[PDB]
Amino acid sequence: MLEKVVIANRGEIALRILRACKELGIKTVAVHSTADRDLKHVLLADETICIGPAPSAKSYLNIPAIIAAAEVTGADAIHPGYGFLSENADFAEQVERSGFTFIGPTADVIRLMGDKVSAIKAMKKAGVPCVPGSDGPVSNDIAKNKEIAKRIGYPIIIKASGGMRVVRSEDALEESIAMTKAEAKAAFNNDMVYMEKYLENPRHVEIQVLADTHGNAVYLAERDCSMQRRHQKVVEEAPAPGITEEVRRDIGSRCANACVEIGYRGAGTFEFLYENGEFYFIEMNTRIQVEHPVTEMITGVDLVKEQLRIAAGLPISFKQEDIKVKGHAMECRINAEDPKTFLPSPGKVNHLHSPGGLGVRWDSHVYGGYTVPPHYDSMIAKLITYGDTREVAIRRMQNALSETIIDGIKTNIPLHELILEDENFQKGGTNIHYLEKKLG
Ligand SMILES: Nc1ncc2cc(-c3c(Cl)cccc3-c3cccnc3)c(N3C[C@@H]4[C@@H](N)[C@@H]4C3)nc2n1
Repeated sequence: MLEKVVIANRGEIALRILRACKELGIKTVAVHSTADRDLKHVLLADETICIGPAPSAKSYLNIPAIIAAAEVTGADAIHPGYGFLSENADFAEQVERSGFTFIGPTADVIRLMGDKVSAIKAMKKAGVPCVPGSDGPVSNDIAKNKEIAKRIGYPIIIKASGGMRVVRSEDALEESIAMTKAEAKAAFNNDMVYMEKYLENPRHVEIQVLADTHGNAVYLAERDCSMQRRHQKVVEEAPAPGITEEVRRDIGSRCANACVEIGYRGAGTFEFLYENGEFYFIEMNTRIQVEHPVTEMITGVDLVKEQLRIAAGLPISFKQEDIKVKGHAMECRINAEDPKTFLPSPGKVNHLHSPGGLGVRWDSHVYGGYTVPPHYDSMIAKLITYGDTREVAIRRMQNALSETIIDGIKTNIPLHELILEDENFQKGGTNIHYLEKKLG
């Protein structure tokens, strides 16, 4: 099985992985930048290796330096966490070919679900409901485009398969496609674009799944990620309000079927749009996500532990029927940023006071005297609460945040406090545009 794992990430996720590894007696190699010598997970690691200077491009995206670090320590596997190289098939390919286990799916399954039209193909095939759309790439024959666009009706949206554009009227279609195409070739190398029916007030609802090398696959309810700001999630909860065991079972089961159809491997998320009682699949994340803890709180599954087990060729430690959703969980992403302008706020944390008590979980690499660096994201902590009901999780989050002291830098804690007392948020079922409007 796995005796030594390279942690090819940083911050809170590298510590989350270290904690999992230590619990299983798996030896940890922490690959780190110059600027990340002082990370909690790095100081707690069994072996450490500087893989290059502060910029992520010459460190955490340094495919050769990480593989090299695996070769030298005689590592068995590599955990890419989230972001960086986690969705990079070329990296996954270079890992498997160099004789190590990539903790996550196989290269050909990453490429497949990385391309959104071919991903959408798979989900239609598995009986999984998708957005009314082009059902494939759209051609430059614009007569044929108007036809599909007028079938689904306006507004429509044009997305890249591997930077999207809302079209409100037929008058602005022809140009609006050729634009989106030309941006992609110059940017993402791939001129391929597809149409969907643009949903104006959807909720963002994600199903968590696990698939193993034994042919088992499970769904672990959903998360509502609707409370976001310009493509950055701010609060997450599980389960998603309004969604029943009946609907959870159905679309949950269909995501589990799909995992097997495509020979999916490890932890993964099916993202959905949710409007007017109906689910519409949009894309799939082939990795562990930031907001995994809220799912852990309501299922008592250790998603990173199962990632390690699955990667070692073990079956998932439990069966679909052993999972029951109990209570409700909230995660506030605590960022070192100005709570109104969202300008990063790096520098020394002088005093940290973590909250605690019943139903309060604190996932953070930050400690008193830790300097939040400029070179990466602004996330410093994930504050997660559990309650028997949505009300208690919210009230518990409120008390937890007013207990949280972070001196020396600004945080978005005042933002979280605003959201948690918002009457619409308390009511629940706020769509994906709510936070932007409220900040007006
Ligand atoms: N057909 C259709 N209709 C509505 C959509 C809304 C979003 C979206 C989401 Cl899910 C969250 C936050 C913002 C948006 C979004 C993106 C572009 C324009 N308007 C809203 C959206 N997104 C697709 C992809 C998510 N990871 C990011 C944003 N796709 C949509 N597709």
